[PDB]
Amino acid sequence: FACKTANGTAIPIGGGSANVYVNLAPVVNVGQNLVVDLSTQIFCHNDYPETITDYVTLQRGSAYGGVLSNFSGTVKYSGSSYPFPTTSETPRVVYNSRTDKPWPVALYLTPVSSAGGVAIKAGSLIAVLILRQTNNYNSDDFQFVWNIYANNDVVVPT
Ligand SMILES: CCCCO[C@H]1O[C@H](CO)[C@@H](O)[C@H](O)[C@@H]1O
Repeated sequence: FACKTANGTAIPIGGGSANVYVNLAPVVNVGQNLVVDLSTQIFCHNDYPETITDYVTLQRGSAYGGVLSNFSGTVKYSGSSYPFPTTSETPRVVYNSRTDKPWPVALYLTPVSSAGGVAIKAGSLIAVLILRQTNNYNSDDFQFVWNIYANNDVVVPT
């Protein structure tokens, strides 16, 4: 079991940590959602799917910078929505193919009020999302840590 991002960065068998830089809506009014769709950025596969089933969870989803201070909302994982920042481990998704498949995680965030200008700075840490992978085979329990950075400024206007 291993992962990679849309920019080609791999996290190998056994886990590790990678930086993901996300493009964001440049202007988000009060009353609008900012969506951070990591399902278009992070992909994984099962290396031996004929004999092993891999189980994958969002173990923890943490908010930083302007996302922690200027926004509020939820995380959708697979077919269900949860508080973000997270207060629990999600249920398991099955990976059962060697073709990379999306990690089905998206943040749906809304402005808590206008910041007066820049609500998320370009290059700032906005989230840390921990993917936990186990299986039905041995006692592997690996963490793939995704540090999410804003690629551009997000303004919540007055
Ligand atoms: C004998 C299995 C060696 C490869 O083990 C790896 O591949 C399998 C299948 O993806 C995973 O379940 C496991 O955690 C490792 O990432």
